[PDB]
Amino acid sequence: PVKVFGPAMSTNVARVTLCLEEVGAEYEVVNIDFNTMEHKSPEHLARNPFGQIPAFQDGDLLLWESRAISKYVLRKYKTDEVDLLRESNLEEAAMVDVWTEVDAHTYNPALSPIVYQCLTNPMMRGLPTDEKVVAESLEKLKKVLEVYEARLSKHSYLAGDFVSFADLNHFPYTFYFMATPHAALFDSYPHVKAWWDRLMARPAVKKIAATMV
Amino acid sequence: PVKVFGPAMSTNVARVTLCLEEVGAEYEVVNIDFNTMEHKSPEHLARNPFGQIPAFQDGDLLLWESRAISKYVLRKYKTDEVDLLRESNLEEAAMVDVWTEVDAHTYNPALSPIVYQCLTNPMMRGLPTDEKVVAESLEKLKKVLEVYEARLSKHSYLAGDFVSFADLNHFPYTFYFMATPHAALFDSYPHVKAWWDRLMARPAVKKIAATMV
Ligand SMILES: N[C@@H](CCC(=O)N[C@@H](CS)C(=O)NCC(=O)O)C(=O)O
Ligand SMILES: N[C@@H](CCC(=O)N[C@@H](CS)C(=O)NCC(=O)O)C(=O)O
Repeated sequence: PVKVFGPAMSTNVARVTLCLEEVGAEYEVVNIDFNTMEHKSPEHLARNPFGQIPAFQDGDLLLWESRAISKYVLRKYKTDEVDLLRESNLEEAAMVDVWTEVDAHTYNPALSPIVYQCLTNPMMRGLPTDEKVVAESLEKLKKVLEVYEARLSKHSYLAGDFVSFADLNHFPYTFYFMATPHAALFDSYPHVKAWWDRLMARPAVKKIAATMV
Repeated sequence: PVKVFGPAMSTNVARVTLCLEEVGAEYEVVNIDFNTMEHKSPEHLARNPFGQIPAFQDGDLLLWESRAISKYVLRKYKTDEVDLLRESNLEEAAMVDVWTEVDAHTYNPALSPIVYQCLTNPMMRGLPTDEKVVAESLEKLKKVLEVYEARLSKHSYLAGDFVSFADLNHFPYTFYFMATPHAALFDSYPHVKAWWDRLMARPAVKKIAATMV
């Protein structure tokens, strides 16, 4: 098998987790304890020089950074009935690259603060939640989902009329947003709600969402 | 040719600019004025729905997000004497993916604040610079370049013993860091200084660094 280092709870781990469950590869999730500073430990720095989760072992190959790990997985285990990067078609490719990078640079940075603040703060590491920061991040996110509604009224998926890495990347952080009080926000954006429910009801996503409780 | 929308001054534009000058493709840089809010204008939203620079036109193909644009360019114009993504070798590939994503998630976020604050603030948009934020970002960056020195003592480039996209990604923001008072920081990190000067003295980089003044 291949080894994935981090808690399953973790969103950046779920990212990699899912990409394996979509490509029906055999894998083990070796946990890492944050309370024990296991991720700063010397065993882990031999995987990730920056001592963050997740990392990845394929025999004598050692990989960090959830999106580089995911590409690598998807390229390696490419069936004809599962090409979620579309490297054959150069233009389909570009439109997975573009919505992969909307998640990392536009969507996640507007959404991730509402989770952390409404959820990681109180549930983990029990500090309070900042009205100032949740309120701002919502407005920021409302005007971002205006573009998603537009795109997801023309296409069934961000990339085109097919599931891609770009769809999957949006799964882990969005899944935790769905447990905040503000999860009814997506109701107001029906074509995005539609695309959500389409993702939620894949077999692979149905599995991994087990591993997030 | 192909059209790249944004000021050449711009770092995310330089990213795309360079990738074309490395692959000897024919291109025009159509400018966009920030003072006139040209990037929020309706012509531009037809390129980038989020009304940020840069965007990209290859005939009837419209692309945003400097790193997705760059992949697309590099894949498209792939000679045998210029494969800066290494998609043939799956493992070389992964090690361009990993250091591409170190720039976006670890390096840039520690370095970009020292530029913006020491340079964009006073030079552009004339507000002051925050000691609190420059001081912190340096410490953050010193412990990041400790990993770069280690990696660049084993290999000549981040990826392996070859120039890659991962090397190029580090160019634009680092080039502006080189004009702050703190540019002598890299002196303390000789193998990184070495790798810098190796990049600085390519023909393509020698051109694009013209287009950043
Ligand atoms: N953005 C990176 C890293 C994600 C990340 O930093 N993970 C967190 C999980 S809570 C972590 O390890 N934080 C602890 C630390 O960075 O010290 C990726 O692509 O995986
Ligand atoms: N990170 C994105 C976008 C970079 C970006 O946001 N560019 C700036 C250049 S100053 C911009 O357009 N800022 C104005 C705005 O976003 O409103 C990429 O991969 O190109």
